[PDB]
Amino acid sequence: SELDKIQSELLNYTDDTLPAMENVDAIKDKMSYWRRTQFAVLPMKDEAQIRQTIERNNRVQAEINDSLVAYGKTVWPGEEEQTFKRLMGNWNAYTAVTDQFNQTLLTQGADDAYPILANSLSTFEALESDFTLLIGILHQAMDSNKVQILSSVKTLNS
Ligand SMILES: NC(=[NH2+])NCCC[C@@H](N)C(=O)O
Repeated sequence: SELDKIQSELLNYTDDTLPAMENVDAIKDKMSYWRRTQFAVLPMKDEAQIRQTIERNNRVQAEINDSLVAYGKTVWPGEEEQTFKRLMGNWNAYTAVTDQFNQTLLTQGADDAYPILANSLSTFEALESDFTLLIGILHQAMDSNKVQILSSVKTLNS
């Protein structure tokens, strides 16, 4: 039925597309904040406050990771899954860098830790661009959903 088409298009939008977009957006926001806290721990002088912040940053990393893993269970085939797979590769790359940064910040200090982040921009930028492309895919899905919904309501003008 034309009316069930409206309901299903709406349900896909409200219960699949929007939660995807909200989730990826929130993960990107958290990742971006987490990234700045990695630089934020470098001017720090007290080694116990450095330790603390790295622990908190690692907690956020795992949250990001858990959210990514959960989000990857919802991805649709095609460009999104492909993009998400790439993102997970760059995420693992970046968390490998991050674990090296943390190990180096905890051991040698910010002077020797800062280059890990500074020289690994291509690793982080690739991660960022995967989020951007993923957000682009979901933005496209949202607008395509809205077009579908608006289209399916044409039956009510009959
Ligand atoms: N759920 C998810 N992670 N991806 C699919 C989101 C867009 C899909 N509902 C659509 O194209 O309508």
